Amino acid sequence: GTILIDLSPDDKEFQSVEEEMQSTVREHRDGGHAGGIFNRYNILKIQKVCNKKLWERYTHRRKEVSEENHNHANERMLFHGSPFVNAIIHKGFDERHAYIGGMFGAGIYFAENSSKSNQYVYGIGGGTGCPVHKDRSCYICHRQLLFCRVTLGKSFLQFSAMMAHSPPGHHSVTGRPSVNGLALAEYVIYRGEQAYPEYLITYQIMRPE
Ligand SMILES: CC(C)(C)c1ccc(-c2nc3ccccc3c(=O)[nH]2)cc1
Ligand SMILES: [Zn+2]
Repeated sequence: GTILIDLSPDDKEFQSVEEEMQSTVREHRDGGHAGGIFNRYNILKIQKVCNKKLWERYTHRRKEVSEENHNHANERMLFHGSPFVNAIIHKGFDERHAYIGGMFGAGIYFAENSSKSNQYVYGIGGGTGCPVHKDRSCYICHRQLLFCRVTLGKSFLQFSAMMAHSPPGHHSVTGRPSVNGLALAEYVIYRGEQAYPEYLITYQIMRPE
């Protein structure tokens, strides 16, 4: 049921998504081990992901959450990187896309920092890097990320020193780095229907000059 619609680079929509990508790159405490060494991306393509069934699944859950949270969906646009990006855009998020060993519990994780999600494109810890070169810092191979609509509802705030159920009375967890003041938040949901993979971004990381 999914169709992908290319956005033109001359479109404000493309430009806004690229700006959110580029402006949320940060340095990581692993010195680039997982995601590579880079300060910016080369954006190759941005596609809108259209699936009526997955969209209706998402809005039905958003409505349930919104009503449970006194008419506040607390909806965000957040990044998600995963080796299962192809499966997600076709079948939606589900328990197979959860990070069982994540710090904030076994759920599906999303990032405000695009570079945080970039660390998971090739798997946990960057896996073995790109298929072709086995390089986690590969500047040649094409990567893909999702920029997703995520319903947080009542979110449990967990400060961090950097499929399960939600904390009782909560629909998500907000993981907020308390040591690195330039690190943005990470968010966890425990139901696949609380996210919709709205944009598919194809890119390369760029070698710093
Ligand atoms: C275990 C699998 C391979 C299914 C998996 C594990 C973790 C992520 C994942 N971690 C994240 C952790 C924090 C913030 C964003 C992300 C993110 O963007 N992605 C994706 C897939
Ligand atoms: Zn490569």
